[PDB]
Amino acid sequence: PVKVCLIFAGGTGMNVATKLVDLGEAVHCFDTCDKNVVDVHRSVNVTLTKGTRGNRKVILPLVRPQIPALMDTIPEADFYIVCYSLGGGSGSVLGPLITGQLADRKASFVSFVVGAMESTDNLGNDIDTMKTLEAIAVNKHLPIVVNYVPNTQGRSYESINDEIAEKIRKVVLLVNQNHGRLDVHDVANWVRFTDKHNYLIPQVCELHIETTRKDAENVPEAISQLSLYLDPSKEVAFGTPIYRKVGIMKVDDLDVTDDQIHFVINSVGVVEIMKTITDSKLEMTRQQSKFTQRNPIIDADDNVDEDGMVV
Amino acid sequence: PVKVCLIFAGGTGMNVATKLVDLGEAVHCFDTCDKNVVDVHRSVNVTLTKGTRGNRKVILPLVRPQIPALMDTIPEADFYIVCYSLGGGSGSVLGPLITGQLADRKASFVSFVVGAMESTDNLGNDIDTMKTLEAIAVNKHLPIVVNYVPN
Ligand SMILES: Nc1nc2c(ncn2[C@@H]2O[C@H](COP(=O)(O)OP(=O)(O)O)[C@@H](O)[C@H]2O)c(=O)[nH]1
Ligand SMILES: Nc1nc2c(ncn2[C@@H]2O[C@H](COP(=O)(O)OP(=O)(O)O)[C@@H](O)[C@H]2O)c(=O)[nH]1
Ligand SMILES: [Mg+2]
Ligand SMILES: [Mg+2]
Repeated sequence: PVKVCLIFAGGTGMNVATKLVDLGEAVHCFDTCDKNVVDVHRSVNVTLTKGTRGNRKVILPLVRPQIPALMDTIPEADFYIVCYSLGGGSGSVLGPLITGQLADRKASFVSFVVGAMESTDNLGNDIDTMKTLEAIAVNKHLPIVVNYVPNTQGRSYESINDEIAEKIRKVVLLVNQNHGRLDVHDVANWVRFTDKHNYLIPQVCELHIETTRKDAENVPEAISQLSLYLDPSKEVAFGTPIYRKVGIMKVDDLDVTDDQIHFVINSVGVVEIMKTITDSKLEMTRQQSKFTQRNPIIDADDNVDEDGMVV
Repeated sequence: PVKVCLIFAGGTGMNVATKLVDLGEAVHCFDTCDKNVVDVHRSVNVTLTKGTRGNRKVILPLVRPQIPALMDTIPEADFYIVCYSLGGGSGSVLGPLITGQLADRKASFVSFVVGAMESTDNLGNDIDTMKTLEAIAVNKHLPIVVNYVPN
């Protein structure tokens, strides 16, 4: 198995992938067409589904039978990262289907998902995709751990994509197997926390990636925590998580970007996130909903034929 | 399927087509006679209905049975553009009939339609043709999306 396999789906996933092409063979991209394929993608894996050239209900029956074929192109790995938009038609279908397959592999993985906010279609898709991940968490009895990134009004997709790529790199660093005290089994039991803590409920959880003790301590109701420290003198057993582990980073590890990084999983935060999306959409729809069309310009007097022709 | 097929109907459609002849094979023109056919049209498709050499009620029964024949000359495309005057007799009949057929293809398309303003005949035709498009939108359960340009 490789150390980590990175999986990207849909346009948003393709776009984020462009920022991670230096990871090469470890990167696997999937989409239903080539609208988002650019030259830099030659450096990574790209697979497009057949017969599929925004509506998830339409895309699902077309792509479902192809999933096994997609999975054969994804090597066995010690950890996976999955990335896509919750709000489109392709990423939000391919992403969760592949995620279900990773759960069947008994894999350790996290996802980076975008809350798209443009339209009621985006918002509806966001809701259905979050519900999808919840259903998968239940059906596979496994936490589905996601770093949720909302497209906040006024912020460029470029900016958001940059932030996501930088977080993905921290996870790639986390799982690089080069830290003192930190095992592949330690990582597995961090993210698959219900395996050994059977009294906990598998569900959609959030991943919070923080670079200070203060920010990490402020994650509410933390369930499972992993901390990396460059200066082992700064290690402090803070917070109240059920599961906690620490790794010591190496100063000659060129990928070490920060002095300490905390990866905190909780789940009592997704609620609000969803509420904000529902409330925001409601307000927007209310302004556009409150409509009142005018009366028909044609009366029962006009002679209209079967094609609606009035001659 | 081609990327886009452009369809023009009636005199106004023929006239607009002359400005788009560089698009060649993608352009398909239809009329009931040749009053608006000029040399540059050789570069595109032109089809004239049979037995039809301003009154829409008169033109409709003549052209309706020929529509299937017209549609066979229009390739399957990923998108269509339709263009005609709302206010004459030929464009405002051929245009919407072809539009109905495109709806049956489950096609994606938009139209460019002209609001003719010369006479009460033009204005009456404009009204009846807009109503036609509304009836089609309802019957085919599809938005009929038009860029409206008043003279
Ligand atoms: N953060 C971010 N959001 C995007 C990007 N592209 C599109 N979006 C938003 O995500 C939604 C889904 O787009 P996309 O991922 O391309 O859809 P898909 O290809 O069907 O999976 C769009 O409607 C936008 O609101 C991107 O590059 N970054
Ligand atoms: N914008 C524009 N309007 C036109 C043109 N030719 C005619 N019209 C107006 O549109 C009406 C219909 O003309 P036309 O399209 O030739 O009728 P049709 O051949 O029966 O479809 C005329 O009565 C004019 O008011 C044109 O080239 N451009
Ligand atoms: Mg797409
Ligand atoms: Mg004419």
